[PDB]
Amino acid sequence: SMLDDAKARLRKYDIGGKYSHLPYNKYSVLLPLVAKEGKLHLLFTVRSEKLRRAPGEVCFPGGKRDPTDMDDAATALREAQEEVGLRPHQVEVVCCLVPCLIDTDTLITPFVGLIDHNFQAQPNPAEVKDVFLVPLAYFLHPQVHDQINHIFEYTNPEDGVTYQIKGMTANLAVLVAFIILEKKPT
Ligand SMILES: O=C(Cc1ccccc1)Nc1ccon1
Repeated sequence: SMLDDAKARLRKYDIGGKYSHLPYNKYSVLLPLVAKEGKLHLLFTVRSEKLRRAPGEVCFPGGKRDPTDMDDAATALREAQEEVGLRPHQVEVVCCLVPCLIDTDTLITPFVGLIDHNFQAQPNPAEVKDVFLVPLAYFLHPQVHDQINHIFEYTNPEDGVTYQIKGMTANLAVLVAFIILEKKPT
């Protein structure tokens, strides 16, 4: 099936806990996969305008590890619950992808999660201005704008709203799209 095929592809790229004990300032992100209308989508947040760093930017749910977290996956799930109301029973964490090194002292670990079809986002307005879906196949043929570095513009056909996706967020979306959709029969 579509979902069994996606999980099987994703498991081949799982690094597991290999880099998780290293002495960095630690953050985790959740790459949330949603199945609608017979296709896979990624769920994104728009950060509240009130926030100190990167107000109004498109991001994945996530944040800083705290002492309560049993592991890096737990960080991603705690932050996702706080930000968009995603409960643990509504997500299956399938794997841990390549971590992102930044600032010389910081390691950001991404986890891909399959999201339950009965989940409905409840944006917490102190942290998140908006939540939206992009079809995973978009990241194979994105509408690119050069700012000089590459920015994706996605327009939601439901309402005509345009979102800008860039940086680590755009990079990870492309990675997930390649892993799941490369070399598939029609
Ligand atoms: O902050 C994140 C993810 C993140 C954290 C740290 C480093 C890179 C990415 N997601 C949010 C926060 C509010 O709305 N979305």
